[PDB]
Amino acid sequence: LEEKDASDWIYRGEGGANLVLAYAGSSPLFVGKVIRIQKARRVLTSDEQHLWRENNELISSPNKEVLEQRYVQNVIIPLLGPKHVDAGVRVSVSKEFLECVDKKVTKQRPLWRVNAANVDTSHDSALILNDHSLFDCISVEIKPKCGFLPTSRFIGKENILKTSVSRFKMHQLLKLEYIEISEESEYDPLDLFSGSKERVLEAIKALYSTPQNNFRVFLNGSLILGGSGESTGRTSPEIGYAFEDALKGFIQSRTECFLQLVSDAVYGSGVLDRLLEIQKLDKLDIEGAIHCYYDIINQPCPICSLHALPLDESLKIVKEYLIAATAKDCSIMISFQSGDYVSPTNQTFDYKVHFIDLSLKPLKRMESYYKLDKKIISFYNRKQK
Ligand SMILES: O=P(O)(O)O[C@@H]1[C@@H](OP(=O)(O)O)[C@H](OP(=O)(O)O)[C@H](O)[C@H](OP(=O)(O)O)[C@H]1OP(=O)(O)O
Ligand SMILES: Nc1ncnc2c1ncn2[C@@H]1O[C@H](COP(=O)(O)OP(=O)(O)O)[C@@H](O)[C@H]1O
Ligand SMILES: [Mg+2]
Ligand SMILES: [Zn+2]
Repeated sequence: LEEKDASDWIYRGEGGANLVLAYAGSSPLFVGKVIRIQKARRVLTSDEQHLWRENNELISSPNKEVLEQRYVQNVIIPLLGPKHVDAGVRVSVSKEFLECVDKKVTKQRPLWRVNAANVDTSHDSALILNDHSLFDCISVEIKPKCGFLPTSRFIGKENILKTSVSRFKMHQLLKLEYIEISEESEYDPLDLFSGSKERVLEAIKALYSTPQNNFRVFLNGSLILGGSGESTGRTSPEIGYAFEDALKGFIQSRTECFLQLVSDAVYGSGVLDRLLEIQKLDKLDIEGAIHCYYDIINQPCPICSLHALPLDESLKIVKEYLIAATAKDCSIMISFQSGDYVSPTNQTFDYKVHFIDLSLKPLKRMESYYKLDKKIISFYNRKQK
């Protein structure tokens, strides 16, 4: 892949860690593909090698692309089944390709995403996945987050709100406080993962209203609702109307029909149940896991029973924490086009559900995970009153 192929890629979005471009070309090699490119903010550490030592191919990975590839394949797939997970094929890229591509997209990237990161033009590799906004095609991206309450004996007396109130809902307050969002989200993950149909519908309405970085809709691969590479403001009446109009033809009628159809899809695919069992791989909560983290790296625990545990035990706990970290921050894409089908307008739609962004979380991140958790609850406690 060379500098001149850069033209054949168009901006599609990004998260904290990767840039994503869809193919606008004619090449059979790349039709229906997106290209996923790692960013450098501004291979495995010794402790990681040991943590994930159970998979040897995984920890001998030469670069980060093959790393995520094997992670998903060897650690995640066995857990979520391969029907909705794609580990993505690896492709070679040149420096001038990434540089040029990076030059190209800056214009459509959000400002604070540009301040924080660019493309890591030092990588000689990049991941090619299937464009899930392509089966007319209406795809929907959901970022569910953690859909459960912690229950740990390791959550302090001073933190009696963490077993009652979702981490999402507490985080909304902090986000708002640092001018990262404009108004509190109506979305509640507990509704989405509730495994009740009525309550999934509730969550999907809630997502439509205040989408933030949790909800997005694409027509033939182009954003029609939701922020581009970022969070977006509440859906205003102008937004409502233009999204409504973007629907014509697809929903024979429209917005409420669409949300019902999304709700029925999610629910009847039970794709969120399996995801939830993985998230729940966080059996102790950070307030528990962090102690094990300090044993692992053989550092005296600054935070101070959990320490009386065998290394292998401590290791599996921090391992599964990170694995749940991954499930807690992945996303789901559901493709729609007129056993996996959905049905007033009398239409029946086919649909496909995929997992995206199953990224391996850096072990070092256990420290800032604890720092942030600490910050979330102490800000939520203060507020009540
Ligand atoms: O810590 P969280 O729960 O806020 O999750 C982060 C997400 O924030 P969110 O609350 O969804 O707005 C966050 O999303 P944004 O960057 O805020 O769009 C990232 O996806 C981040 O992962 P990473 O930086 O790409 O490795 C996420 O970090 P991890 O928890 O996966 O390490
Ligand atoms: N296979 C795919 N099909 C369609 N869109 C995708 C695909 N992979 C990524 N994207 C788009 O690009 C965005 C960034 O993807 P993601 O893998 O979440 O990046 P990050 O690792 O930075 O969080 C996603 O939110 C999604 O809309
Ligand atoms: Mg993601
Ligand atoms: Zn400790």
